[PDB]
Amino acid sequence: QGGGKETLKSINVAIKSKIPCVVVEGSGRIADVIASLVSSCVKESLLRFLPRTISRLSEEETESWIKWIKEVLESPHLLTVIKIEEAGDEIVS
Amino acid sequence: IQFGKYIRLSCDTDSETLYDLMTQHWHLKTPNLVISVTGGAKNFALKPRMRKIFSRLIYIAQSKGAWIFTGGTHYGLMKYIGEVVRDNTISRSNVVAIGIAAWGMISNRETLLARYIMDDLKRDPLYCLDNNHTHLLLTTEAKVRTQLEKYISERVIPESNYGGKIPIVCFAQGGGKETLKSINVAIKSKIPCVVVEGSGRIADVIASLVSSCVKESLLRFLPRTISRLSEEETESWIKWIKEVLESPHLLTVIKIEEAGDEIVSNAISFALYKAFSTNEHDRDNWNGQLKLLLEWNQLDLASDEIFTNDRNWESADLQDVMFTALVKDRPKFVRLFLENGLNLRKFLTTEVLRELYTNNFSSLVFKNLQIAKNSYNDALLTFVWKMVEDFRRGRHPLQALFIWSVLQNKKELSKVIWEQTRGCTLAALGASKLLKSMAKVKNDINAAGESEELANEYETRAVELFTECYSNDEDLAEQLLTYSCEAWGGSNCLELAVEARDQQFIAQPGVQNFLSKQWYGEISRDTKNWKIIMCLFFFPLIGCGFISFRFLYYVSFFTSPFVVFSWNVIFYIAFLLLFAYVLLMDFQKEPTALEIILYVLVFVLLCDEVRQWYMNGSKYFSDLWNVMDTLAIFYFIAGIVFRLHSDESSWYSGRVIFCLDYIVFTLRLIHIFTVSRNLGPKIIMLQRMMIDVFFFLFLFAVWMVAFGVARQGILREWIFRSVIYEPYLAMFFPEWITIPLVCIYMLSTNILLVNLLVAMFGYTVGNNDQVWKFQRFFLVQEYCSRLTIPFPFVIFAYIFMVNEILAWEAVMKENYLVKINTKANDSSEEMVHRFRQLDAKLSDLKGLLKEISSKIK
Amino acid sequence: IQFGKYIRLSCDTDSETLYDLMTQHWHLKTPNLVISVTGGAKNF
Ligand SMILES: CC(C)CCC[C@@H](C)[C@H]1CC[C@H]2[C@@H]3CC=C4C[C@@H](OC(=O)CCC(=O)O)CC[C@]4(C)[C@H]3CC[C@]12C
Ligand SMILES: FC(F)(F)c1ccccc1-c1cc(C(F)(F)F)c2[nH]c(C3=NOC4(CCCCC4)C3)nc2c1
Ligand SMILES: CCCCCCCCCCC
Ligand SMILES: CCCCCCCCCCC
Ligand code: NA
Ligand code: NA
Repeated sequence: QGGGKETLKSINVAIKSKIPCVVVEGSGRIADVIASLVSSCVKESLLRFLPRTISRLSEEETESWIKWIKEVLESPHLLTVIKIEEAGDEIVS
Repeated sequence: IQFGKYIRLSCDTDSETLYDLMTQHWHLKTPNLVISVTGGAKNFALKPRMRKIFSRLIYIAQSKGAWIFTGGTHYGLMKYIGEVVRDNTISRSNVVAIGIAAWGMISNRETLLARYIMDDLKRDPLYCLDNNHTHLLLTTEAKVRTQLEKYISERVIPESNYGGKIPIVCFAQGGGKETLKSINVAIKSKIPCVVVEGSGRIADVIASLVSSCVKESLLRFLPRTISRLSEEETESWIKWIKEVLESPHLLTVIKIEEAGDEIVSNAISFALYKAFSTNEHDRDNWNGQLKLLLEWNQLDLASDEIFTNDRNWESADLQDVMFTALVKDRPKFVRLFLENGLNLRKFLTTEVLRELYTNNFSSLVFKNLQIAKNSYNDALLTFVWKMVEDFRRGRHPLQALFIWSVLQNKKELSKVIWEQTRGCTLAALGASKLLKSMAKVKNDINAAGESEELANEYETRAVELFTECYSNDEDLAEQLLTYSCEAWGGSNCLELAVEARDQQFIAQPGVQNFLSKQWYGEISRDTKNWKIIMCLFFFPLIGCGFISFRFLYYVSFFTSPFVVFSWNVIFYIAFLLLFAYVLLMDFQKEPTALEIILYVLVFVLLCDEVRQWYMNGSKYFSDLWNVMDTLAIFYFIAGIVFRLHSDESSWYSGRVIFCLDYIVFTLRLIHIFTVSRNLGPKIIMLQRMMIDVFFFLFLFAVWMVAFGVARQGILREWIFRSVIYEPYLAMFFPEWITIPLVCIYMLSTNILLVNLLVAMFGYTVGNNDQVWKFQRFFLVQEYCSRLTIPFPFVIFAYIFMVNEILAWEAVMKENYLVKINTKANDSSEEMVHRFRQLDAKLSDLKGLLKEISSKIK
Repeated sequence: IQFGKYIRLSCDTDSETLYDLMTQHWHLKTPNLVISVTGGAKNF
């Protein structure tokens, strides 16, 4: 859950090195740009949830971020979302 | 002016000292300034919805201290706006309603307390001035107004809560060219924001747009307007609406779907937020947007747009933002600042607390403390009134803030700080004890009526938290009961629930099981009753495998309060059989050695009870049967000194005093039997019926005295020995007087009979499992406090006298706080979030139907 | 450590006996293993 380059990098090394599964949530910056995707329309949703992040890191680093989200949607089975609609228990289990 | 101030003006007035007229020779400045635009419309559909929107607006204007610029005429809205202003000054929740009129359109004129005539509002097109506006400045009017609002929007204040900028908002509803012109001069000259509504003509043509499709909607809401004004003026109207949609951020709509409160304060604060945000000289400023969204109650806008992890605060700068979140009573924002990080113990320094009890403690509540401390005093109130006076004359800091919120009846602010306290089932009872002391103060029924319910909310919070605590570990929750609190008030949760008469905390099965653990002592329950009694008469049955104590077994048996009480009843009967054997067979002339035994057996009955003249407070003397025990022992000792007198008239009278003392020693045994059997739901029926028969026997004795005066006055210091005694011994000429004498007895009976029947039935009138279980807990607690050692060996103890649970209770609070909110899903069962969750899904269908007509045309 | 265990390590550590450190001289093995990722965000 939540944003930052470091949590978006660690989902990649989770899915792509070997293949253990990943659970994401419905609140955060990087957590919701991968929850919205379940192109540059990646970057369209990316400045929806974290617009004040793109103003600092480079465009040669903005290209890697759209690249990074491309290697988590290659394996859509290793992604489970905890949508905000589940307003109860059972939801983590 | 007298139907109020007046100033004549032409349109080209001056250079900004008109505002300095309003603030130097006149009233105070402004943290807000609403303007209203409706024109001189004599017709106004004053719906009850429109009544709420423009009564909340005047309520907001006094909640912030605003001016209201309106046309100062007596028509419709601007007449109603004046009436809510005089309603607000009458209700006294001041507000300034400055009227802006033409001076060429008014009806009458008086130039110099001027008199104005509100004669009648006929067919003459001249306008009548309004009577309820506090100030009046006199379409001639729409430049001197618009230049003033274009002055004060730029007037930089040194206070500067909204970038300085004296917050302007334009409140617009209804139709006409004049209200559509004034929105333009609002948005385009300088840029103060505009709020529109969902009812009106011009109000809805701008509410529909959030081309000639402008004119399509324009004849939807005002078709009979276009038939009069020119097409060279219809072109300007579509032009005019084009300069309000160039700035779509300075427009907030009050949609008809918002069928509740918050809606005027939501719209003004959202319009003031965009004019702060879209200025962009403030988008880097997270702090000015916070205090703006905290002065108003916009919790959701502060959570979504200030705490995002895109802005980077780091929660140590949030100190003065938290102090104003406390003193303005913003309970949702003190919760938001702790959720996003704030060490509340670090923030609460001792000079912050004395800043809170001096400046921010209300003088009315502090007045009711003196009526509470001096009139209904307790051990907690003497602590708290001292604790208030220590701060006002200038360590558990989280409970100093919690007492501050609880004293002022801040209902939702105190429940935010209660979840931060360490001993929180004790702070809930300590609040319930404190608030029930303030609810005793009859200086104000409304203040005492809400401290009474806040006490019942904190008693229920202590019930549900301890039921959570007892269900997880019994042995840990019972340590939490007797926690000596490090001077919360110097009390347990168990003491503080029984001073407060907190019957719901005491009737709960965790507390009632703790007392049954206390009364059985180290002897377990589930053994049997007769299994313990047969170990009293048989000493070696304790060491046998016969009870279940969960030598050291013998001292744990004979110090349990069940055994000590059963011994003190068995020994009391053996005292009464010895007192009957001495009084009949013995008692010759000298104090026989068996009677010397009785002289020390009442002395150990005496020293046990002057021991109960400690823990005393003169509570013991209002028990109505415990005063019989001293007067049974004092009557015994008076019967001793009449034995040692050697006179046969005094020795025999010494026996008579002993024989009459045998009954009150047996009446005490009968009283012990009647309370221990009726321990159970009849202990409320008992001891209320027992004081009811003491009143009836008092009224029977008053009648028996008056029957003696009628008896002795009919017949022939002697009177006291004959007017009192002989009427009882009598229950052991006719002139015509029987015409009232049976009517004496028909009136003597029916006032003693009714008092007897009131005694049988008066327990019924005036929860009865909680009313019982408090009293069953009350009575058993004093005996467990009454020196649990066998009676003849009480003197051998009397003359011989001469925070990991708080961490455990904290984790039980978090499990309890989740169980509140996960049970508030029946509140979320409604269609509040469920309504447009799927209208969002068809707006996605609208969002993909964007794609269809993009290329068919 | 006292404010708990501590081990100093550089990044190129060893061949999998770090896990065998955790299970032979140390606690029990795992029927599950959750990992959490939020970074050093001081704001949450
Ligand atoms: C012929 C004489 C000398 C021997 C008869 C023995 C009784 C006079 C004694 C032994 C058993 C005693 C009883 C043992 C158990 C009962 C019920 C017991 O019930 C409770 O504990 C109250 C419940 C509560 O406190 O919650 C209170 C004491 C009492 C009345 C005692 C009253 C006097 C008793 C009957
Ligand atoms: F029994 C009882 F009420 F059902 C009872 C039931 C359960 C727990 C305690 C009691 C109880 C209550 C009181 C009282 F509430 F009244 F204080 C008692 N008082 C005595 C006395 N023993 O010696 C004295 C008698 C002879 C003269 C000197 C004093 C007093 N025993 C009590 C037991
Ligand atoms: C409520 C149980 C009462 C049992 C009384 C037993 C009396 C035992 C007397 C032994 C001499
Ligand atoms: C003077 C006698 C009047 C009639 C007395 C009857 C009263 C009965 C009371 C029974 C409780
Ligand atoms: Na009578
Ligand atoms: Na009678």
